[PDB]
Amino acid sequence: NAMATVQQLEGRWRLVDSKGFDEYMKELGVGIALRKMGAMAKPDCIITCDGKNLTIKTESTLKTTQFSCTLGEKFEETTADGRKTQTVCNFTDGALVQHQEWDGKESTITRKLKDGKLVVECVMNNVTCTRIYEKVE
Ligand SMILES: CCCCC/C=C\C/C=C\CCCCCCCC(=O)O
Repeated sequence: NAMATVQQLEGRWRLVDSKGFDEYMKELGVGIALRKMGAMAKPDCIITCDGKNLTIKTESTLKTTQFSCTLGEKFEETTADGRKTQTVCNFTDGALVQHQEWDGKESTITRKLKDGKLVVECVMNNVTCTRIYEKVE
């Protein structure tokens, strides 16, 4: 994915498209009552990366979560759905890669810039979710 800077990902983004998010949440083990609220939301995403210090805010009018970390160093993340995972974030090959592990399970969220839009790609097992954000200018 070329030689992009992580700075190109920085800033405030807004969801404009989502496909397969409900299927992905299912694979995580999220309850219907929760999946309904999750898929219904039009969240913002605020990404800030100072050198290797990464912070991602996931914000909706009802619920807001965030994580902060150092690229390359594992940390305990509390996800929005309530999972406690061992997560490492890396900016590899021009893409922000968030790898999660918990209870013997695995999931990877990959964020890249493409055609000016933030392309978020969530993967667990055979399930792939693709969510598109655009810059809030
Ligand atoms: C009342 C609203 C409550 C909504 C929150 C509840 C459920 C959240 C659902 C599961 C979170 C899955 C984490 C993956 C997020 C990546 C999506 C993205 O980065 O684009």
